Amino acid sequence: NLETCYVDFLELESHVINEDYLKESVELQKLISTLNESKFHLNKIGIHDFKRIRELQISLEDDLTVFVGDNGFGKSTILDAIAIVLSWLRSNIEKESKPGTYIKSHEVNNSVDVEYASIDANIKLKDFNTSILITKAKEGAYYSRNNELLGVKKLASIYRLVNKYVDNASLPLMAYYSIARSYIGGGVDRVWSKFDVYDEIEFDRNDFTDFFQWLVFLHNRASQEKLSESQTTINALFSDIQSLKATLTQVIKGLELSLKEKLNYMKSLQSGEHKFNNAVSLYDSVINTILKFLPEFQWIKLVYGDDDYKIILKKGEVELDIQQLSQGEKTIFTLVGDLARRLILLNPNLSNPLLGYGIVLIDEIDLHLHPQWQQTIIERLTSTFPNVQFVITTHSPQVLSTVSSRSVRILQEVEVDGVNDLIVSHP
Amino acid sequence: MWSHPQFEKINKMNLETCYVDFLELESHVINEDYLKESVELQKLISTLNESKFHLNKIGIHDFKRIRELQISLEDDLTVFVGDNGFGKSTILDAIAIVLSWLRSNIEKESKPGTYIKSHEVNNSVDVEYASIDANIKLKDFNTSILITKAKEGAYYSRNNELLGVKKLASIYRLVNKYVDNASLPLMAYYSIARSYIGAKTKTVWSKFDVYDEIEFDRNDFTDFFQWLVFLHNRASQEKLSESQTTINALFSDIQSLKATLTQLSASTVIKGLELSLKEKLNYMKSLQSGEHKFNNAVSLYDSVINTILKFLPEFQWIKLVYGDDDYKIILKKGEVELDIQQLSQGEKTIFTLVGDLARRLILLNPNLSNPLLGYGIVLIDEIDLHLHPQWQQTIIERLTSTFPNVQFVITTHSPQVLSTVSSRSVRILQEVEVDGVNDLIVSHP
Amino acid sequence: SVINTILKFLPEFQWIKLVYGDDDYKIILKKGEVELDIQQLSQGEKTIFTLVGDLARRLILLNPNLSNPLLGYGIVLID
Amino acid sequence: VFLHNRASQEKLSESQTTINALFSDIQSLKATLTQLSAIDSTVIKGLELSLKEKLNYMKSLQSGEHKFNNAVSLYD
Ligand SMILES: Nc1ncnc2c1ncn2[C@@H]1O[C@H](COP(=O)(O)OP(=O)(O)OP(=O)(O)O)[C@@H](O)[C@H]1O
Ligand SMILES: Nc1ncnc2c1ncn2[C@@H]1O[C@H](COP(=O)(O)OP(=O)(O)OP(=O)(O)O)[C@@H](O)[C@H]1O
Repeated sequence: NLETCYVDFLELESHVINEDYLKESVELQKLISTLNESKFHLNKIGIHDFKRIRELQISLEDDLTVFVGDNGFGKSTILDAIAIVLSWLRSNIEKESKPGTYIKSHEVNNSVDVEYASIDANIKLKDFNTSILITKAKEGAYYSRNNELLGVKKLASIYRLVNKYVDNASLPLMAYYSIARSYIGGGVDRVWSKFDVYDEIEFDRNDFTDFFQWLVFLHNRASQEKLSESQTTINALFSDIQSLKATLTQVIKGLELSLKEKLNYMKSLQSGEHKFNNAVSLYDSVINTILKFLPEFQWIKLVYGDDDYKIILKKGEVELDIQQLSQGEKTIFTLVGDLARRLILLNPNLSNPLLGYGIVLIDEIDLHLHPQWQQTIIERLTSTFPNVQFVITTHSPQVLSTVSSRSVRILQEVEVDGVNDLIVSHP
Repeated sequence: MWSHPQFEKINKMNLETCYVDFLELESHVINEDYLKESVELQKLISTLNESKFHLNKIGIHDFKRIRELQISLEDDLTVFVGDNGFGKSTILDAIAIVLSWLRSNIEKESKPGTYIKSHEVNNSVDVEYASIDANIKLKDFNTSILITKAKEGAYYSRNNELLGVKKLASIYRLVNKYVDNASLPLMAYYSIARSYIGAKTKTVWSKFDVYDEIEFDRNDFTDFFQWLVFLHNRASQEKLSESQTTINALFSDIQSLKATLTQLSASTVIKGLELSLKEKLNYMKSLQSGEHKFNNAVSLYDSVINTILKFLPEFQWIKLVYGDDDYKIILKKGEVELDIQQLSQGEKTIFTLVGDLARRLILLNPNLSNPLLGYGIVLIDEIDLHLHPQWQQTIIERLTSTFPNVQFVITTHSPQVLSTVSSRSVRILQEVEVDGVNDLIVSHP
Repeated sequence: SVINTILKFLPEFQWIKLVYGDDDYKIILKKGEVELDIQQLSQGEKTIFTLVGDLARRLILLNPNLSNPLLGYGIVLID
Repeated sequence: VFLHNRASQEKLSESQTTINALFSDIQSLKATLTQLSAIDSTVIKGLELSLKEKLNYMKSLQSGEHKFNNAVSLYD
């Protein structure tokens, strides 16, 4: 009983003092164990008078659900509705009563019979359950019923309290890869990471530059920490900060920020972990993860020259930069790099960081891929990220031909009582 | 691009000889009426009109991945098939590069075009430069062009050969000078950046606005909207005025004829009324719209609308409705009216592609009765973007049927389209290691 | 009503109309036996044009019942 | 504003000691720039601009001995 354990722990800590004993309290350890055992899951969702859809109840499996359908059959509507539902939970977790995304005026059905739009959802964590309803009526109409957010604020409170007690607490990933994952840049060829700053970022993705910066930082940490060649790094950083202070005594905001950065660098001794999951292990895991999806290439490196860093790939007998790749490997490299970036970043305690929990939504999985790549992408993604839940869409038969019978949902349009309505089915 | 004393040589009827003869003749006569009525101008115009634009062959050396390779293109349709990383795009950018210099030299002579970027040359140790060559055949007239760039760090120079393009462009400008509504060729390129699609109140439209850039991106969609409403209001102006008078009088005669059907069918007054109706109908048929096909207005607007509706069989009609402060395009799918922002990605892609092609063709050929029969070349990359297999099987034959005098170059990715293409217009790319060096080859089926 | 008001203010013209040509569109004014464009007018004529246009627009919109809307009441201040 | 402030110096009857103080401040700024050059591009550019301004002020002070320009006359 997660709810009972949470209530008991809150009651015990509320009428107690000496936060040190609160940390030593077995209730917090039990809560942490219960949270770790629990796995993120979205069991079902109901849609009412949203866009083309007029009435629908959908249930999703534990691992992977794929919607196959023709053009104009509401495939993207399902993803947009799920994104809307997840937005409120994300906002509540990140900040106190943070407003989320609403339902736009044109989202409601165009028929004159409908007066309001509503979305209902349910989330299950092992044994605990919760639900949420979001509504938005039409223009110029009474009975403006409101939305219910008590359940999501309940869920959120547990996570924020757990992260407050333990600074190493993990969090669930929620991300959404839309059609926008493609641009002229294609997610490539568009000051400091500040160590780790947990990102409750928007589910969509627009900028990959962070990836580059973050990587550069991981490489510098890898060289300095595991390969030594730094001596008394903390003392040297403190001396650099002292010289900065002397220069300041002898643009002011920039100098102060640089001094704070020097102090943060000098805090490396304060951090002092050098654990089994060191920087070089993370670097090798990232590189081998990317190379798993690109069998043709041989090795990837980061070359420093002309006071700048660049990425070098080897194909056959010719070395290529990053600008010279095609769109096919640009898409795969960007998507995989961002997904593993978030996994490695939001779970700083696991021995193998690619084992967290989350939910990922992908639209049009088969963009810029030849059939040979289309026959094996889904198995690679499923095997690589085991404890994640995927929701993807596709219309290419080559994608569907290698999918199990229990994971495929087919959309159909059928006219009942003179009105065409969308239905779903299993083979 | 200059004059000569017309060296006799041997008798021939080449387009170049007519061009030189006209240049020699115009250097003597001063009156413009004689020049505008001379038989040499008529010969030059007829020869230029009956000739058909057609790119012949292309060769690539040391450019991007391709090391050395030559292709020959059919005059109506060609398709390249391959996997990722096989240089499908490289050919298209090579053709766009060579066509840019011809585009530039028509606006104003001695104007530069597009060069080779410094990161396109091959990365191998033994390379020194890269080059591209091409050839354009106007029935019996042949031109060629070479573009090249030396690798950075070398100390040996290379130039470009630009005699052919300058000479060909001068013919087009000379014909455009002495003819009111001369046509021009059509060149376009639909890159993979059509995804980005999603004022000062311009009042003047001309055929030289479509020559600003060869590629399609961003503001062309905006201008298409401005152009469309301009067409619609012109139809309204023609719908009013004297066209109403003949509409009303004929309707009155129809009513009178209907009355003759009634009243138990009732010379004299009947003969006079019938004669007046016959005279009015004869007068209206005599006008024949005044300009007939030339008047356009309604016919052009409906031709554009029906052309767009040809690719979307599930829709009924498209309308332009004036809101209180803005204009709106309204569709109707099934039994529900739709807006342009509420369409799926596939229908948006087809809408933009067909609308842009129709706008370009109509703008470039004003004199033709049916503007959809112009010449030119069109390049398309990955035709199967956001399209289900049902639409994949029929897009090609509809594109070829709607525009029958336009050369097409298309690159594809899936076997669904390959099931509906003739064997004479398929080129298949491959990778083969020969003499210890990996290289790309093209094989006919 | 607005067009007739402007025509009444300036009797040296004959008619004003908007013409959609084959490749453009423009406003045409006829005076005597000459056709002129709206953009050939000087600064003074444009100032008078917009002043009378706004005054007529307000007077028409304020008296929707009178047979001749140019017989309203009010006060106008010009600097 | 600038024209007025310069005339105030003439009213203040600033001697060569002001020039010496400005030169000392310029030397200190140069020393700080040299120290910062070792182990902030915008800061370096700002320091270079300030040093250039100080050098221009020193040249203006030198030109002041050559009958100056009578900034009070320009103001009037
Ligand atoms: N308010 C509305 N009322 C009625 N029909 C609507 C409304 N909004 C959208 N539609 C219809 O929904 C259809 C599908 O739109 P939608 O954006 O859901 O595409 P989709 O099929 O999910 O997308 P994709 O092809 O990317 O999978 C459109 O053809 C449109 O006619
Ligand atoms: N300078 C270069 N030297 C060697 N190879 C290069 C160079 N520049 C690009 N390439 C090669 O070009 C290949 C991609 O070429 P290209 O984009 O034409 O192919 P494509 O995948 O068929 O095209 P698209 O997906 O854009 O339609 C890369 O795999 C890379 O090896």
